[PDB]
Amino acid sequence: NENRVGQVTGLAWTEVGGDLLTIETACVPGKGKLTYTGSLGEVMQESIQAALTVVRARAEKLGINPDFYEKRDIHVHVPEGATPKDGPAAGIAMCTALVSCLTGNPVRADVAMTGEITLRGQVLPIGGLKEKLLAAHRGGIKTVLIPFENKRDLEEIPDNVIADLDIHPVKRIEEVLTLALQNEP
Amino acid sequence: NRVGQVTGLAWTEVGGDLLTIETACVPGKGKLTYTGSLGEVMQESIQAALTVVRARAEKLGINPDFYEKRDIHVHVPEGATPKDGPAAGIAMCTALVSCLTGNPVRADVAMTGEITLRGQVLPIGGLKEKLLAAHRGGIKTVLIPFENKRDLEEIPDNVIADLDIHPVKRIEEVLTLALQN
Amino acid sequence: RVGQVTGLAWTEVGGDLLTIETACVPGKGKLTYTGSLGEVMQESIQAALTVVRARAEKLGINPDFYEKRDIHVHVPEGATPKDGPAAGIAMCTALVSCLTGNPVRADVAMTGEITLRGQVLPIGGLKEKLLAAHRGGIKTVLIPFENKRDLEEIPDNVIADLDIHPVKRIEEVLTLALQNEP
Amino acid sequence: RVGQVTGLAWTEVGGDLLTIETACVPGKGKLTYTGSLGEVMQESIQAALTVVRARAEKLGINPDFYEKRDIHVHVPEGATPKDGPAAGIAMCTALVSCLTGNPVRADVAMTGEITLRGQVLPIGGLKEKLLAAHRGGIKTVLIPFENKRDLEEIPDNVIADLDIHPVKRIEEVLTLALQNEP
Amino acid sequence: GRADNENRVGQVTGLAWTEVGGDLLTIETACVPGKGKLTYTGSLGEVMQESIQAALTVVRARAEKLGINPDFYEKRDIHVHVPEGATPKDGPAAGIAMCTALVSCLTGNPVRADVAMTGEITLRGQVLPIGGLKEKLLAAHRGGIKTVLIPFENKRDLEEIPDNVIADLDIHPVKRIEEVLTLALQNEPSGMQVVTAK
Amino acid sequence: RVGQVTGLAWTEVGGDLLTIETACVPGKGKLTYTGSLGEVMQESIQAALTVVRARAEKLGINPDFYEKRDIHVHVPEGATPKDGPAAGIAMCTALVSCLTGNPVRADVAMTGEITLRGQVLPIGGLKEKLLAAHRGGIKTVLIPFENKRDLEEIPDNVIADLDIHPVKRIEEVLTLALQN
Repeated sequence: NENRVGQVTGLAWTEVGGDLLTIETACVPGKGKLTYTGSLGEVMQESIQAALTVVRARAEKLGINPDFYEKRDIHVHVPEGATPKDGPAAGIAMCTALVSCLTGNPVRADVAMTGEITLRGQVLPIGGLKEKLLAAHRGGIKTVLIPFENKRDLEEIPDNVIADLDIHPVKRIEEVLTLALQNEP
Repeated sequence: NRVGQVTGLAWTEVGGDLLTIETACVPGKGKLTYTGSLGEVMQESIQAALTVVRARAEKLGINPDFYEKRDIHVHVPEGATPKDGPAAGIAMCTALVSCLTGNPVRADVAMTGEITLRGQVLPIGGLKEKLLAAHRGGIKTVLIPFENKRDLEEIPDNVIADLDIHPVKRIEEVLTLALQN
Repeated sequence: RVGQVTGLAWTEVGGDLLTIETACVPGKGKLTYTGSLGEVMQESIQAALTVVRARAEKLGINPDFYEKRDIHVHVPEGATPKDGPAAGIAMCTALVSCLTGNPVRADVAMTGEITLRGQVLPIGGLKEKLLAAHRGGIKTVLIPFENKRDLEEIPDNVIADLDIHPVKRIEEVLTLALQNEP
Repeated sequence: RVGQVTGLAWTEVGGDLLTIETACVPGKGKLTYTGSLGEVMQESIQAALTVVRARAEKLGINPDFYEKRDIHVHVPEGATPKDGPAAGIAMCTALVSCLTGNPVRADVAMTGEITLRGQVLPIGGLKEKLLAAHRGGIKTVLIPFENKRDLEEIPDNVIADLDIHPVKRIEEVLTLALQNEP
Repeated sequence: GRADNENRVGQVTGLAWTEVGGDLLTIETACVPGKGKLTYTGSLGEVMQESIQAALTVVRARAEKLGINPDFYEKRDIHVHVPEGATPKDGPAAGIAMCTALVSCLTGNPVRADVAMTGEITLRGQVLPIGGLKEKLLAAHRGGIKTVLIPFENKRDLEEIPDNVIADLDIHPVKRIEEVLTLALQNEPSGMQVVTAK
Repeated sequence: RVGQVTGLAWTEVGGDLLTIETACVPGKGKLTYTGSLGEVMQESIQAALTVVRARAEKLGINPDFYEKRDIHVHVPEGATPKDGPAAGIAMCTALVSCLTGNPVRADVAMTGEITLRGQVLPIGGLKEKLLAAHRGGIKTVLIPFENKRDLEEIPDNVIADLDIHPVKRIEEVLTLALQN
């Protein structure tokens, strides 16, 4: 269960604003079906497809059998089930959760992350960084990964929050995985 | 018959309410049917519950090929009454496990709680109406999410007195308390 | 009389006499339902089918029928909207009849919601349903046991002419409605 | 003549002459229905197809046809909306013709709703339907048996020119409409 | 010559309705390795989509006579596309053009230069009359189309079309798909050729 | 196994400069397309894919590649509504790149509608597109040949800064945009 379920703390848009989200993924023996649930809007659904494609494209580099998708079913779920969520900001979290699940490489505690993923692996800036970082801070998150191009937004963040968080701006998904996973992918 | 049948407490168009959840599992090719005027959030809770079972199949004594060899139908009468929300999550999981294992559900048990893929039980809303419905249904044991403990403090001690309430944190606790074997 | 059951269920005109048809031809397990059916009525067809699949062997049906038969449930008149769960037991009865070749009694009408456990749950609009049966010249009507008290709000002259069998379970329905002992 | 049947059913302008086409090429069981058909008309095609499957053997049709053939039902003119169940017996006839290579008689028109049991049910707008048939130079029209009474609301001069066959069931239809005996 | 010709395979000028009026349609088809899939694109309305379905069925029913093997056919995916991609197009009037394009694509038989066509297709291969003939023929004339195939039942509608447009266009009224294919394709599509002498 | 090409195409918000991404991963012939795409743009992806499929052999691609690959076309930014046919040639280029492993020049952007016959059709809003290319720091821009007329109304500073190549056909696009 835990073994077959990747778990990542993302920061992304919910109906009442940017918030901490626990992104869960299961990767059970199957035949290649992708399921995704959690009152997800279409942009967020599309971010999951992109995140899965990034992993399929890089399977060999990640030490994953390149034909895993014919022998796995994947379910991405984002509780709370009734709360509407949307937008692309959970993309790097989805990718991280999937890699974790497919490799058995656990996700670090005390880490949250926000950022739009692309098929090429680049991490794109997101909006509402202040709201997101405050949520991480309130939630007792120690380390936050943000898109490199959101560095400019750190200025508007209250000083005390900046001091409490360990903030890593990342350009690419390789950096995200190195920082977020317990072992070296 | 108590196999595959679980009393859930979850939201209905006629108030936060009691749900008689039915499941059937027959030899098939792996098709999943869910019926009973279920809203999208409730349908998703079924998918989540089923994934929990798949992830834990061997530990649960279920053949991990059931997804390929069994057709599963989840149905929630009354057929015309709209039902929705995530609160039947742990009941869906319990019903599925029971159906797949032939392990009957205990009489006079109901449960309410949102399920996650990791198996943690999350708090729900409208606890008072759910327990009221439980009380009128002659339920004796009710499983609720651990975080709904505080909400008990707004509930008539009449109802509290006649119910054996178990706040649960995880799905394993649920299966242990709900199943006969 | 095989694969044909007289049900009483809601239509756009109101609760009415309807002939539920079922065909179970050679195929690979495909379900089709037609007849201007609302989603609640569609779901009742699925529940009815699951009841049969779950009890196939005790019903005298080859348990692996569902990968060697295609099934079409049709409810004329094709253009008249119909909905609700009240044809459930009729759907189940028609499926059993079609799959076993046991003809359905033409003197019998039935109404009732079915559950996967094979319980018969009470319905609404009993008065309008039983008036339709009477006007149709139906002698015997099966109703859900919990609808017995609703009989008191239907004219006694109509009820006096009807042989009413309140039922709790699908086995009672099949016993009363099928020409031959299942 | 093969796979083409003259029907009478509702279009946006009214009940009128429909030419119903079917093709049944080798394939793997794809069903396509075109010609701006409304949902009720689409369901009548499904009902008609099931009637044929249920009687395939008796009609000289191999049972495996739903597995071996792609079937396309098309009703020109393509842009004209059509709906209702009154083309049911024509759909059934067209399918039987196509699947057996038995030519349809071009002097016959037909209207009627079909059931899975192969009964022919009464339809609406019989006057508009027969006027169209008559304006169209049709000599023989098959109508549902229970529409006989509706003939008396239609000008006698129109009815006098028509050879009208009331039918109760599908095998009558096929015998009257197909060139060779089915 | 080789280049121009294969650039005419699966390419047909139809005359049918667009949001910029009854106009010229450049219909394209590609037949590539596949599994029997059909795709159709080009901001097509439902009625036009159905005419493509009917056109394909016509081709399928005549596969033997057209020398298209089922073996080959089920190993192919077909994509019908009608640029410009964003312009809405609808109606049944491109039916015979769709059929011509499909036959061409599947048999590698190049469409003749400077032909356009309009007509509703039926499963029996009949060409049914269309609306807006004038505007369609105006669009063909404006485009320097030399030869236009139209439905036989539309011949009566030619009286509203000016003398010069009738002068510049070689109009062939057609009753059946067989006539359309013979007139539109470079090689005779139906049946082997038998030469007789008196 | 991800191809990437800079396209100029219509968006509801922000600039018209986009990165068209295509992945071609082990699969069984499924097409996925994402990026808040309107229907016309979705269709342009299908057209681009078919162009490649029809020319596979000549492009150095196994003709039956689609049996064993899945293709995902994604157009960031993911939440930006975008539409129109103008990314067509970029989509074609990205697919060829992905399937051959030939990288795309990053200093090149392109705009144009693609047909199945491989012709490049003119597009609208050339001015907004070239401005986005200019602000984006793009050196070279491929535009449809029939759009040349439209260059007359572009700022001279933009004209002076950009290397504009009008193109008529997909083969011209490929030789200009692909590196090797």
